[PDB]
Amino acid sequence: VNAKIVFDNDKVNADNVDGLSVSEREVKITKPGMYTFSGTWNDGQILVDIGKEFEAVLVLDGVNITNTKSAPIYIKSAEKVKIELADGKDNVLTDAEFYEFEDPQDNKPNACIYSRDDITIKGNGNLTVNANFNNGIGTSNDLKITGGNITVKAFNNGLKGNGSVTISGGNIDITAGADGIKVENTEEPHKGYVNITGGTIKIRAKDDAIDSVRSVSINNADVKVSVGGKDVKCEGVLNIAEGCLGKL
Ligand SMILES: [Gd]
Ligand SMILES: [Gd]
Ligand SMILES: [Gd]
Ligand SMILES: [Gd]
Ligand SMILES: [Gd]
Ligand SMILES: [Gd]
Ligand SMILES: [Gd]
Ligand SMILES: [Gd]
Ligand SMILES: [Gd]
Ligand SMILES: [Gd]
Ligand SMILES: [Gd]
Ligand SMILES: [Gd]
Repeated sequence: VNAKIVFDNDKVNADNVDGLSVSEREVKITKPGMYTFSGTWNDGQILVDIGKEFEAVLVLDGVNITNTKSAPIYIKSAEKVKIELADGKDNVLTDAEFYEFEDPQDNKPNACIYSRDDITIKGNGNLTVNANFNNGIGTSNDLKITGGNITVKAFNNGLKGNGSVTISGGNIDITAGADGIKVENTEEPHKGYVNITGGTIKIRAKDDAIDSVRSVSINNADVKVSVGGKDVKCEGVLNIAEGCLGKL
């Protein structure tokens, strides 16, 4: 699939394609493929539920999505979803201060962009994540950022990858009420790690800039921080190259 979706405040112009569904506050994707979004949506959620064997690309091509009850992007199931920031385009995602859970015992989603699965953010374009509820970009598996001009403002943690967080490129600017980057998988093999191999990263955080259980690696990157806690909190191993971690 290769679908185009355009929001104009309270109208949606979408291609008719397999598995795609547009409701009042929901664009639901259930088949693999590419989905390109643009325009302003006053109140909505992009919901991805395509199964653990399938992949999708969400191309943000100048979108401005607010959600008054939940996360603007919720990936319920995928093998992997890639988020692509279109060259020269301003993408803004704003979530609610308190999420409403239709099953009031659920606490997921809990991030402005939340994925139960692998997510990769890539591209030359711009992304601003206004995360009022909890975390900014969150996944129960591995978060990867390979590029983009990415600004996160988070009530809790900026980037949260339970499995891992990898940053190999991009211009990333994080403001967090707790940790800038947080990883917590104590369970799985070769998880619980933060790996920064490129890019420019600025972190202002009331607690730690990077908080990881098993490992933090930094090289060939420019990481500048301002923290209330520690620059790097990690009881595991630290492989940090000199001249990469500094103060903001
Ligand atoms: Gd309504
Ligand atoms: Gd696959
Ligand atoms: Gd598989
Ligand atoms: Gd509100
Ligand atoms: Gd460019
Ligand atoms: Gd309500
Ligand atoms: Gd549920
Ligand atoms: Gd329900
Ligand atoms: Gd998963
Ligand atoms: Gd690039
Ligand atoms: Gd993974
Ligand atoms: Gd922390």
